[PDB]
Amino acid sequence: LAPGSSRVELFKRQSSKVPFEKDGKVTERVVHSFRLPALVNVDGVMVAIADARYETSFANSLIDTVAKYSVDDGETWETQIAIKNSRASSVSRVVDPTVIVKGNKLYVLVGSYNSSRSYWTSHGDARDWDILLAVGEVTKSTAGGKITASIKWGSPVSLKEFFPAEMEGMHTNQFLGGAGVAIVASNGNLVYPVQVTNKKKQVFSKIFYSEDEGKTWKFGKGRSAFGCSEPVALEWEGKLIINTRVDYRRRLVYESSDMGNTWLEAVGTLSRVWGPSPKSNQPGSQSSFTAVTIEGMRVMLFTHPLNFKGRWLRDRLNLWLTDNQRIYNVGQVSIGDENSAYSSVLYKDDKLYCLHEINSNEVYSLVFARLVGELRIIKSVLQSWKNWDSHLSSICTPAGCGPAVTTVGLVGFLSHSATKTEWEDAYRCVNASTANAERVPNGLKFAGVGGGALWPVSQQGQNQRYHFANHAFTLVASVTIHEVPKGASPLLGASLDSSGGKKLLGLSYDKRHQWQPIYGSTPVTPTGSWEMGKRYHVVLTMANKIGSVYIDGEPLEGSGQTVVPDERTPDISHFYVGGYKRSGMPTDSRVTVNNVLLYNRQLNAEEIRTLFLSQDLIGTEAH
Ligand SMILES: CC(=O)N[C@H]1[C@H]([C@H](O)[C@H](O)CO)O[C@@](O[C@H]2[C@@H](O)[C@@H](CO)O[C@@H](O[C@H]3[C@H](O)[C@@H](O)[C@@H](O)O[C@@H]3CO)[C@@H]2O)(C(=O)O)C[C@@H]1O
Repeated sequence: LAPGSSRVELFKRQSSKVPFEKDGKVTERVVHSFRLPALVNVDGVMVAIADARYETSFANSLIDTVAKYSVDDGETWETQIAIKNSRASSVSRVVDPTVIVKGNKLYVLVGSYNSSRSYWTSHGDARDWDILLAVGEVTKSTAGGKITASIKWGSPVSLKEFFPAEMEGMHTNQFLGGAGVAIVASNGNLVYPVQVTNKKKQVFSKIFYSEDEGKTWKFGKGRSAFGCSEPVALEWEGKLIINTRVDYRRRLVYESSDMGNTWLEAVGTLSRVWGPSPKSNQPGSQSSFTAVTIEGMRVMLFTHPLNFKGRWLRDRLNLWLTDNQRIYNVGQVSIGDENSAYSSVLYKDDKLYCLHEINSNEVYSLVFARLVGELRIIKSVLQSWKNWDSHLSSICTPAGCGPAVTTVGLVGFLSHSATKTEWEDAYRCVNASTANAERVPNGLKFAGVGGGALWPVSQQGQNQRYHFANHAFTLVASVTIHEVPKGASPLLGASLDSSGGKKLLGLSYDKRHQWQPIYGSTPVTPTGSWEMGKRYHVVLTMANKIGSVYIDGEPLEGSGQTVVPDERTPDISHFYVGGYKRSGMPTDSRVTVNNVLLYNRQLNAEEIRTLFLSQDLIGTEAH
């Protein structure tokens, strides 16, 4: 928890009681575990919805949906049962509540099971299953001098009549909400991302939405890949962004502009960025994923555990901030090495909160954290993004001012700031590591075997913010060569392996004063010419499996070659700059590199020309 932040145990395992109703009697009953947090704001009333697992944290056991609500931002709370299960057997349960706030209403979607002790995706059919929607109406009152609220929960209604028996290529089995908090779209539709099974026991995600305040429901025609569960969605620039759990794999993220009729993997931004464990080979998790406006900027907040422990332990709940370009790790929200899987982040009245799980020995509580320090960090980072974008956008570029320098898709920028071992991203998300470097205005001067800088791509590890580069990127830099090399030496490039020896796209320079652009593993043809001590502007672009190399705004002869040779998607290890930064590679690049920009798309000709013409205006030095 960041400085100034704090928490309390709000739903306290084996301690907190809830009003358990059975056969007309209500009794305050102790709950073993509380899971499945969903924290929302209903026009001033904070509401925390969760599972109340009465007897055990085992999934297939007696569970009702509990709600705690507060009109004083979490200082005090009232408790109720929002949805009771069928009471059919000792393991009857309403499960994985998924919440949408609209007006003064809470719409809560839960699966319902009567007697199965088996995990839901193992069921061969839906004999034990129903899908229920309950609506809580929140009413406020200023009775007695102080603010009060109450929530009246309606009886649950089954939505099973809206579930078709067939979908493309399949027979349906069951579905559940994706857990946590869903949305109202800008057109008013209630939108639940749902996880669905078929009769082959495959799981996949869909959009399940209502145009009439929840009276009827429809499925979008499209779907995610099989294997995608617990989807969580937000709306961004007219599209739904659907972020999915993939057990034992990297999280897939999709975009849909048509209420789920068509799904496109978000390969250029967020898909495959987040891994469920250090080696992305462990179970995944539910994630909070919301779009909020902080100091005038629309951004997304995302949480997921790092899960160093593995299996379902899911320690180290982390918070992430992104503007759909840059992806910043705000930090760890949970404390130390506690197990802390599911979470829900709420931004209300310019204050940030998180309701999340803590698990010791499979006994779960929900803690309620005030994210004071985290909001401070977020605001600072957003200020930096806004300030650098404004700086670049406002430069009067050379002819009357010509086209503005583009900041659309600008993800990272290495310029004047550097420490002894790192070249600092102006956007504060991903620094490059360095060796044998000396600080110069707006960049670094490198020399010697092992020299250079490494801007990690897959080397970022569990969370890969630059995964987009495997699909498209532009890498831009100003360079000056100080010594004619003995053979061919590297200057800039994207490497597929850790050494730099297997390149996707790169630029080297040689002893006959020629450039050596490298297109994948294609034979290298030297071309053009450069002069020692003269500064040049370099652009590397890749999109649609084609790589190009520009020197001083102009493509080298023969550029625009295929660099992705087959069906496999590249897995770039890193960008290398000014050398390989590998003592094991015997090359000695003696060069200065300044102002390295990374974009998540292939820049157009005008944008490249503008960067070339403005290369001496973009640096961070004076600031
Ligand atoms: C309806 C439902 O079950 N929802 C829970 C989901 C799903 O089970 C999951 O997405 C698979 O469909 O996941 C959560 O529950 C898991 C949690 O209870 C852990 C606690 O250790 O156990 C997981 O089951 C494991 C079990 O631990 C293993 O020993 C072995 O039996 O495999 C099962 C695989 O299911 C539960 O899946 C979750 O926390 O991830 C929570 C939802 O309530």
